[PDB]
Amino acid sequence: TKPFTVPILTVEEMSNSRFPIPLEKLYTGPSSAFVVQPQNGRCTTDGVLLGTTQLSAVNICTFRGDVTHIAGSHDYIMNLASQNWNNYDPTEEIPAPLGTPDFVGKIQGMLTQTTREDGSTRAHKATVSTGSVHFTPKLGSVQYTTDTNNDLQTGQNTKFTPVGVIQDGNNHQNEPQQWVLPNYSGRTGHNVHLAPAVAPTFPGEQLLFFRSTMPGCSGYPNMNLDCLLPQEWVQHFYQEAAPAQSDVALLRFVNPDTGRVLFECKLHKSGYVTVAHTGPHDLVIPPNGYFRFDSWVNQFYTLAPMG
Amino acid sequence: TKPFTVPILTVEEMSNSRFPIPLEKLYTGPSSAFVVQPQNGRCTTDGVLLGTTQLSAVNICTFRGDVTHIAGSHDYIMNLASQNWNNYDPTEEIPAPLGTPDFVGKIQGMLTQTTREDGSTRAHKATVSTGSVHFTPKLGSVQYTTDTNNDLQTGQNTKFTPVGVIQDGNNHQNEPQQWVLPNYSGRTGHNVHLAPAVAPTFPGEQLLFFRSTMPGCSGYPNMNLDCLLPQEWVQHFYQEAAPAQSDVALLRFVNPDTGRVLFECKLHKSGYVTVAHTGPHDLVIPPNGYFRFDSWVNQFYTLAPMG
Ligand SMILES: C[C@@H]1O[C@@H](O[C@@H]2[C@@H](O[C@H]3O[C@H](CO)[C@H](O)[C@H](O)[C@H]3O)[C@@H](O)[C@@H](CO)O[C@H]2O)[C@@H](O)[C@H](O)[C@@H]1O
Ligand SMILES: C[C@@H]1O[C@@H](O[C@@H]2[C@@H](O[C@H]3O[C@H](CO)[C@H](O)[C@H](O)[C@H]3O)[C@@H](O)[C@@H](CO)O[C@H]2O)[C@@H](O)[C@H](O)[C@@H]1O
Repeated sequence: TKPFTVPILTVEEMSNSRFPIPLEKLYTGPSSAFVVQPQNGRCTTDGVLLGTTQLSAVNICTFRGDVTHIAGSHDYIMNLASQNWNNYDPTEEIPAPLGTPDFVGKIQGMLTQTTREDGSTRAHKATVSTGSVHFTPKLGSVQYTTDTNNDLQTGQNTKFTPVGVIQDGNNHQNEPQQWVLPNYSGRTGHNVHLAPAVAPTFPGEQLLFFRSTMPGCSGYPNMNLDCLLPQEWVQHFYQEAAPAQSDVALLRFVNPDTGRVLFECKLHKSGYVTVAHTGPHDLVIPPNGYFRFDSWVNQFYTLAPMG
Repeated sequence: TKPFTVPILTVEEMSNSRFPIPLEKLYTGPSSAFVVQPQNGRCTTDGVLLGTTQLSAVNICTFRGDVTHIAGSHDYIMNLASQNWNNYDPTEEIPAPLGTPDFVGKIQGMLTQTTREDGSTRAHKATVSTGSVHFTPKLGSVQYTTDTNNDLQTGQNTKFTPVGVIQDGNNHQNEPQQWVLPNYSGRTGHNVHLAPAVAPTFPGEQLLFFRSTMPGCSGYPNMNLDCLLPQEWVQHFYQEAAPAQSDVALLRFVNPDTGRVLFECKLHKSGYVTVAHTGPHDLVIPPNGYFRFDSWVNQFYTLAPMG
């Protein structure tokens, strides 16, 4: 049978699947108090993409299309196009355009556009609030608040490149809310075709998150961003498409230097990881360590307590 | 022997290896009038990374470190740290920090920083001119021109996220110059440990470039960006590390739908591609097509004319 495997990349050599930035560390903790249902970075070990997950690490949280000024403000409406600048098809059985951000927050970046006729270009700092009623990706439109009100032109390809997140008001780190999905269709209707919510079912286990620190652009934002799978893992499963021989793949985090294993964990065929541990914990790992698929096991396999 | 292969991704599903943006099209044309010696996106089919090439698609053209204001200006000096925020080692036998931009141009993006003590954050538009004498990556420092002169703090992690390129003066598209390497050490000394220059040696052949359109942020910039290998190809060869059985791997661009081949090309073990064609040409390809390694051939193999 097509042997299953995970890439041999180290945590720092990989990218976060929920925002275009590299992974930084591994984190585990209880999740019973949240609804863990991210839409980006979702894929079966079988290679089946889920939610709004797409292959490009750099295309996550980016938008493309054309814009029109909101008279009397420094705001603009962008009529979305697909990443390749083609028409966006709302008919597809997906939650929203692939790569759409999957959390409620204020993402700041830059809008850039070129005038086809003469090749003149321009850029403006802008922020898109995913918690806003005007955040309607699925319907084909999103809104930005910018610093300008006269330089962006109508009917010209425009792109939004994400940089980081901002926060307002006292009560620091109150936003963004990484575990709260935005309303892809606004008030027009509920979210559709979502990748399922995830939770550790085996007693004594907790989810293992691949963590990054989203850059902050203003205020006191909660910058923690946890994904269920590194972007390269999504890329790998997709191309390998190896058949899962059980519902659980046993992985060992090994140090290529010493050749020794640090801990083992469960990669569920559904596309998420759990370890045997109770309580929040920032994992200390050798910079050169990586994951290695060792064997398929039963869903009733008890993991060696994490260390 | 470990069978050699290239990823099954389509052009649009892949990323440019010289700037954090997706690939858009395939381009070929004469290169005898230029010095094709890019440092990013360089890797042997064997999996040996070259120049300033690193694995992360999102880390290309990004800088990390701390900054200090240049009194009397809106400029800042950044003392570089490695991508993981650790000390930058100038001793390494590399041209400059992995991921350093490899072309002379004015790259605009945003500097973001967080104050460790209270978690307050800030962001400012900034541009780094790689043709400036102050562009000294290899020495551990680069300079930015910004829109502020009082909000960035000293001794605080700061990151530069690239967005696009700008241009000044009449004579449009004069810059950037994608084939002109910047002086990594400034005037302190010549560039060192460069990946070799590349050129088609076989009569009737031209290099095959993987092209993207860098977003423009101001003026009339030449936005064309050609890399020798998709970033995922670099990632793939690195992990696969399959032994080259000849100096030339024959690839066929195939359409997974019709199952038919469009054209064939040469992937030199050194890490670049050539096709049989004379003159500039924007390749028209089926959106679902991809490359497939079919066989190792002699360096004297004549390619079927490209179509
Ligand atoms: C927490 C605080 O956030 C930033 O300040 C914002 C402020 O932004 C503007 O003013 C600052 C300093 O005067 C910089 O120039 C920014 O570039 C400006 O955009 C506004 O968003 C107001 C609205 O209440 O709140 C402040 O907190 C940041 O610049 C500060 O350094 C600091 O991190
Ligand atoms: C080619 C031209 O480039 C941009 O204009 C720049 C200009 O930028 C400022 O002014 C414009 C319009 O007044 C926008 O507000 C920008 O956001 C500003 O930064 C400067 O760089 C000057 C210096 O000569 O040159 C202009 O060409 C762009 O905004 C224009 O739309 C246009 O594409």
